[PDB]
Amino acid sequence: AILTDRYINRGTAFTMEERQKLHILGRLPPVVETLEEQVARVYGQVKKYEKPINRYQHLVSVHSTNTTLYYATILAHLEEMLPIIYTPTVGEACMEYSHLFFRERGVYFNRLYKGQFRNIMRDAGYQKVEVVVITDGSRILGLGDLGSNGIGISIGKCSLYVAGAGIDPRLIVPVILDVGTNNERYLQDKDYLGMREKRLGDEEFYELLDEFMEAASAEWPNAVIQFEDFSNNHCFDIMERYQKKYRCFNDDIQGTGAVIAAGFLNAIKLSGVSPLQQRIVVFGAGSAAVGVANNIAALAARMYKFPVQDLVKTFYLVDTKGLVTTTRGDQLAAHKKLLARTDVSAEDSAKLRTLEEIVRFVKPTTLLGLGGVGPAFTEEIVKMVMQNTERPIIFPLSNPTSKAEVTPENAYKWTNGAAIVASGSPFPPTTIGGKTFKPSQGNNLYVFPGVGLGCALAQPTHIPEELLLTASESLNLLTTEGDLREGRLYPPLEDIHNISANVATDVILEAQRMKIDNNKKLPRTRDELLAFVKKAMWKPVYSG
Amino acid sequence: AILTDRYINRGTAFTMEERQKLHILGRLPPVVETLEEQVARVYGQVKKYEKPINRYQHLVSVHSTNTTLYYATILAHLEEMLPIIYTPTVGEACMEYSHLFFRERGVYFNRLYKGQFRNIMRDAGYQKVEVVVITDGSRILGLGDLGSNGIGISIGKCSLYVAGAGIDPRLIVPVILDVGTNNERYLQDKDYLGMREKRLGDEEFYELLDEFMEAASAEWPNAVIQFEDFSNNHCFDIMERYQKKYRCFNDDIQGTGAVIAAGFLNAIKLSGVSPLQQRIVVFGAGSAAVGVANNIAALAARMYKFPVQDLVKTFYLVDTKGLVTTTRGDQLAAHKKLLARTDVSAEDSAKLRTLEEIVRFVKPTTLLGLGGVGPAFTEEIVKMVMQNTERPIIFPLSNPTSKAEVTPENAYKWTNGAAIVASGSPFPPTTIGGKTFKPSQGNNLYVFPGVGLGCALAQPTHIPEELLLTASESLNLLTTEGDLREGRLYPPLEDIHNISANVATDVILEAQRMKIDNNKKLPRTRDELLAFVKKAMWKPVYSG
Ligand SMILES: COc1ccc(NS(=O)(=O)c2cccc(NC(=O)c3cc(F)cc(F)c3)c2)c(F)c1
Ligand SMILES: COc1ccc(NS(=O)(=O)c2cccc(NC(=O)c3cc(F)cc(F)c3)c2)c(F)c1
Repeated sequence: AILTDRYINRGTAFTMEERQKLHILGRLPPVVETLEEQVARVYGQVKKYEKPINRYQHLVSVHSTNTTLYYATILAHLEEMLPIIYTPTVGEACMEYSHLFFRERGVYFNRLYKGQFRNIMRDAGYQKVEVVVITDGSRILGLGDLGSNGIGISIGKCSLYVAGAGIDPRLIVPVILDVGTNNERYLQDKDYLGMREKRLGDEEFYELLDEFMEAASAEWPNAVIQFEDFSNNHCFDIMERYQKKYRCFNDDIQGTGAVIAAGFLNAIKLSGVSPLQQRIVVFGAGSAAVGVANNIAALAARMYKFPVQDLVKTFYLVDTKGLVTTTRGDQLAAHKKLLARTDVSAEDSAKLRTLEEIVRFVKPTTLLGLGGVGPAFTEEIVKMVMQNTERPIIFPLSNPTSKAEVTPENAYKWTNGAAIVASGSPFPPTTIGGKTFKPSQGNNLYVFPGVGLGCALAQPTHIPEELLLTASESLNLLTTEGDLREGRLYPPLEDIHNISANVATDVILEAQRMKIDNNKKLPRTRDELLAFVKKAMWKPVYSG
Repeated sequence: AILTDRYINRGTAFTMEERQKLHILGRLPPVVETLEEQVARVYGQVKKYEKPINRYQHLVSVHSTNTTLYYATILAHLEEMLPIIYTPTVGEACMEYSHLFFRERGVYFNRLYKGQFRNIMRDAGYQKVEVVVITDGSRILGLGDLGSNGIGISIGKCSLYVAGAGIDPRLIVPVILDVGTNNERYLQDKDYLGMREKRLGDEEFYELLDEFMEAASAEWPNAVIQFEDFSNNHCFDIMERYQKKYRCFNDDIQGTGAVIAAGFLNAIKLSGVSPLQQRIVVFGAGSAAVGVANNIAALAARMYKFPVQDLVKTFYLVDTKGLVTTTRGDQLAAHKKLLARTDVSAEDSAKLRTLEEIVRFVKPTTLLGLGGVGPAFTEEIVKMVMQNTERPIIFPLSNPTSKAEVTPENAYKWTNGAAIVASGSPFPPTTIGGKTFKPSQGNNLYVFPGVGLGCALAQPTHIPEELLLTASESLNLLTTEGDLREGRLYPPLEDIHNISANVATDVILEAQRMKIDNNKKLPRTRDELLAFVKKAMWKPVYSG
């Protein structure tokens, strides 16, 4: 019976004497293993499988039998497991293997349960819930509507809070708000188990998501609510609607920008071109891309007290028409007006349409790739940036690797190793003339876990932009002299527990300064708080 | 919590009103399905996977979440699921994916636990256990020693008692007696969890298996003990040691022969060549092959009261030297002397070495393939049998299909549809000149489940050869006039519950006649007993 409880089961780690005492002698094969030995064994069982999706299926089975062993395996092989346990494998599992999520602790909402949301939460019988991940399966990148099968996205994200910040796996809740699906295959699929209708309109959407926030705030009062993988028609509006009234954030919007800003300011430090001397092409002019630019400006203003207006003038925003300027004779979308050039004539605007001529005119020191239109950063463009700086900063952030603006390999080759590169995705190192270069991956894992752990300990009334900026700065400052010497823009991913504890500490101190913190038991000075935060984290080791 | 109990979990079959009452509204996606709908959905999830081993892995996951749904899926698609849930996929799962068995209810014995066997059984906390499958992983066919990974063979076989005869899945126990392994890969594999030593010698082997039988007889007194997949050096000796003192049998030896005999007597009925007019080449002279011949003789003697001596003279036994005769000038192994020809000269014996000349001399009406040396039944041999009978009986029983003596397709083609064929393995039908022929598969599933259900109800003191013969005859008699008209040698496999109930009834009546039955509550007349046996079977339907 202890064997059948995944939270306390140790499998072959139960000693002979423990097996005799627990009456489980003969329920296990005779070999006794340490946790490290069980991890090496699982890692081999995983690499037996060739397909990401079968590796995932194997790890799901470990998770349902031995939760400690699962999280211990992830933490020993984090960089390699991350693309299997979340993006992009988790989406493929949701889309075509949703049965992998059936036995997990999801909470399912829909219009049929209108007015019962709070009873459904009370009935789940969870104690002091710390983190709730919710999706409607609409997808941030707008591809492959998963409807009800979105529950797997919430399950995978909840697992990254546990692995990344030692949120107790008993105190995380994955939610699907099923407001229907526009997935035509699913609408006609006899085996789709969700609401078989097109996505509700906005008024009914917000009636249900309002009830969910109010029910969660009453029944899970200690929880952080994190919006995952909501489509662009809703994700920005959801934060505007809830950010002040509930303890909530959106990792896709706020996490991404905090991690990219941290990495970019370290690229500036390495580049020899100080923040006010940077000329930054922002290739892509969506709301997300502009939010990342603004996050960069906000962090450089916090860390260096340059006037934010002067930081904004380092940005050269490029949409599908070309360089965004006040003189090019169109009515600009609201988000584009802030970053619009005021220093460019109508006549020059007309000659600044293709990325190549924009780069030749602007003479940038940085290329930020947020475009999602393939390999726009060509050899010619990259060799033009080498004319403006000894250390071109090149960030191909468009997902997946096929949408990327340039490969890190070409960035390094074309610059003879001078390029400073951050990627959305992991890449193998590149060796040029005996010298090795590897891009810095700005993974969202750097920030959301520590925001979750900080907000779980501090119990703030809400999560204002100040806490995200603090988490951005905290992450920047964790890149050591030694990391920076080796060209790293972030502390190492494998150190995620120490990263999360430090992000959490800084978030807590910021909540304490703003007096929005509801937990008065916490220390109020950084050294003592950091020790207290570390002690509070759940660890994937056998404890009893 | 009801959802997390695989025995009572109904998943999406819980109605809306049931979900509200059980407080699980919002723990499931909103679609409500019947069991039949859940089965169709699972069957599609299974056929999504291309590889037998991934289909198995999928079915294992269903089994660990919803036991009723698992057994309902097997019974709806039995013929197609059988090669996935047992031979040959179960062996490949044991050999390379033993982690699939970790979460199942195995009991593990080894020399380290000597003298504790009964405490290990008492600690398992099972109530009125009916069926125990035990293996040591040595393998009947002597290939791929699995050691401790043999537990998966016991697990799969236990599952066939539940599916086949409605043994309650709570009342079956899979056992591995780990007496070491001769698998060199495993002896050197850091991840082998069993006893890391060569197989114990016979004296220590029997010390441990003795303690197991005595402990099982005391702690699981109502159980049938069935030996599965033991190597030829032990399997015959084990039955000789235990058959009278304990309630036990070996499916590989006794099950096989009872099913082959049933099918062969139906082939005789269809062939127009009555039992005393049959001339049977037994291609293969191992103990198993001779036991099958003797099972045939024993059944024809029971059903027809021909003198058994006259039935024995229909057999022409062929070993690696050639036709087994009293005059060929070697000292015959004991098992070969009974079937030795007394009517063949030393001079003819010398000219009867190759199967071709043996067939030309003997002029057989039947070829029994138990040889395990590939496709020995050639076009020439098959067309020679067409000279001796209008309906050649051709049974290629050697496993797997590559060791088989002939394909059913060639048997039918070469005889223009006249051949009466039984196979070890399923084959697709063959169409010749617009007429369709399909071989009869003599699956062991026809007999062991009903022997298990009969011995579970009757609680006989032991399982004498009389009960196996009765089960053989019972199975023969279940092939209806209609089945026989269509060329079927066995009732249909999909009817396995009715088959098992009828086999069980006949086994019980035989135990009652021999006064070895310990359960006095049972009816003693066939019609009333059969109704009572049917009522007692566990059914894979939702009941509460
Ligand atoms: C893919 O799933 C995996 C699960 C566990 C492990 N490793 S392990 O070391 O946890 C282990 C090793 C071998 C056997 C057990 N057995 C059990 O945990 C067990 C549980 C039960 F609920 C009832 C039971 F009888 C026995 C565990 C694994 F590598 C894969
Ligand atoms: C491969 O495994 C399968 C398992 C179940 C089904 N079908 S089903 O109809 O049983 C079903 C359908 C959808 C969801 C649930 N959920 C649960 O059974 C469940 C259990 C728990 F222990 C806790 C929990 F919160 C929920 C079940 C399946 F096709 C595959």
